[PDB]
Amino acid sequence: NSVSVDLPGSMKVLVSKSSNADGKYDLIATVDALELSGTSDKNNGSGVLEGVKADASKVKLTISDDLGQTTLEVFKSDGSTLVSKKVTSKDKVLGDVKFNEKGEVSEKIITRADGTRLEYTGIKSDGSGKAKEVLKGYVLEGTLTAEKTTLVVKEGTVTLSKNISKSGAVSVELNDTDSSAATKKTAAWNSGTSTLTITVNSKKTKDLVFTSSNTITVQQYDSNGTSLEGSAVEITKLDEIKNALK
Repeated sequence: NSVSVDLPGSMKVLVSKSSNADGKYDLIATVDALELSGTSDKNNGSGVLEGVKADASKVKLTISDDLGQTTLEVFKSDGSTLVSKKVTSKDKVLGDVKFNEKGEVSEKIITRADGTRLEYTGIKSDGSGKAKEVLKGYVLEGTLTAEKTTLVVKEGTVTLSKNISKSGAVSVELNDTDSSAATKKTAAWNSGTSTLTITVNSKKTKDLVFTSSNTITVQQYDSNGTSLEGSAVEITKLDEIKNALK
């Protein structure tokens, strides 16, 4: 009979134990009560399965040859224009995409392997939109363009801008409208260490590290302004980021 194969994206497919006369394997899957079926020229669970929703929407599940990626698509009833696409890649990152009534990308939610998210909404034909980053304990809000995602935190006269380029590189900057030389914050970004160093009155006050684990840490400098003291503290709420900008 059949063998179960575990799939990325919380799905299972049943593959026939032997091939048919064309050398092909039968595939069966049930995705949220919808039965999908297909035929594959591989034996491991990869290939294409199809079904039809009760509202006549077409559904297709594509499993990459190495079982590393799954793509679950919903189309309009003639199967020609996309409604939604959910892609789990081999790093277990999830891409959740909605399309407008003409099947152009309208909304995209990226769920990282650690569960943090980038939520892109109201996406227009120039790739611009609204953006939100959902971190552990807090949320950052901003905009999207074809060039970058910019998430903004404001505290007093200080604006902190976290940039995620179209390819995923992070840069951070700080602007302060304060004109007093004694209290105005300025800042320098070190991309190599993903660290923003804040300075007040020609002395370093703190390092903000934007880590590869999608967290922010804050570490203070000593009263001189030249060396770090203590240890970095992980931000766990938006208030703590704001406090670092005071």
